[PDB]
Amino acid sequence: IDGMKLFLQHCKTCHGVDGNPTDLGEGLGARKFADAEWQAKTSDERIIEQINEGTPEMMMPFKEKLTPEEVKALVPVVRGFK
Ligand code: HEC
Ligand SMILES: [Zn+2]
Ligand SMILES: [Zn+2]
Ligand SMILES: [Zn+2]
Ligand SMILES: [Zn+2]
Ligand SMILES: [Zn+2]
Ligand SMILES: [Zn+2]
Ligand SMILES: [Zn+2]
Ligand SMILES: [Zn+2]
Ligand SMILES: [Zn+2]
Ligand SMILES: [Zn+2]
Ligand SMILES: [Zn+2]
Repeated sequence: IDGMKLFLQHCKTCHGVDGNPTDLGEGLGARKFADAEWQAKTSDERIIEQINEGTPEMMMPFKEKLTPEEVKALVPVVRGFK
């Protein structure tokens, strides 16, 4: 499982690789991942739940597209470690 490959396939269109939302992402309500305060206050579980369930009118759920292993592999990408 390549976490970054999954991110480029499924997430990049709203959350850019640099840790900054795209124009589309920001319009829907996304904020920066590249933020020390956000990273410090956000648990892995919150990240996993967000990928799994999304947010109505903002982010689609990915639970029916990705396995728990694949969702977990995305955590160190969101964290900025690749
Ligand atoms: C645009 C249609 C999006 C795609 C594709 C992905 N995400 Fe997203 N995400 C989007 C918005 C508008 C928001 C804000 C909504 C909210 O309730 O916070 C988000 C949010 C996140 C978060 C934040 C959770 C938190 O508690 O702050 C994470 C960690 C996140 N999104 C990750 C993520 C991943 C890994 C994706 C690919 C599988 C992905 N998102 C797709 C918009 C969009
Ligand atoms: Zn890679
Ligand atoms: Zn895929
Ligand atoms: Zn997709
Ligand atoms: Zn980002
Ligand atoms: Zn802005
Ligand atoms: Zn900050
Ligand atoms: Zn962690
Ligand atoms: Zn819990
Ligand atoms: Zn709990
Ligand atoms: Zn919750
Ligand atoms: Zn939310």
